[PDB]
Amino acid sequence: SSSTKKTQLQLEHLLLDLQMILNGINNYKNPKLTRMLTFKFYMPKKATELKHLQCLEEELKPLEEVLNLAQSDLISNINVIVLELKGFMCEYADETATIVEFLNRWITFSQSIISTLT
Ligand SMILES: Cc1ccc(C(=O)O)o1
Ligand SMILES: Cc1ccc(C(=O)O)o1
Repeated sequence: SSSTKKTQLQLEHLLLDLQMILNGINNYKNPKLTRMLTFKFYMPKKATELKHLQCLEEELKPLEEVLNLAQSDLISNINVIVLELKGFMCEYADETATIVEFLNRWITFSQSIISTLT
């Protein structure tokens, strides 16, 4: 179906856009990266369905704000995608995580859903 085809394509863009952010952070010099790792992200208790993307949506502004602060367009792609994919009350885990743990969680989420559509 057209909605299924669009969904798979959007998740693929989401996955790659998240990875591109992570790659960029991984390219920070060590002292800068060390400081970036002090920032905390809330994490989904459960993330197995598109509706769970609400847990990502609520952290997109913090994500983009810290990236901007880190430098003294990918987020815009992600914003549209997450909004449209999610179409519910988000449960968060008790413990927060670093930007690296946060991005890896949502990259893994994206691949998991993609693998149910291939
Ligand atoms: C990365 C990629 C190439 C083609 C597709 C797709 O069929 O969604 O995805
Ligand atoms: C991303 C983000 C928002 C707030 C924080 C923090 O105080 O660690 O980190």
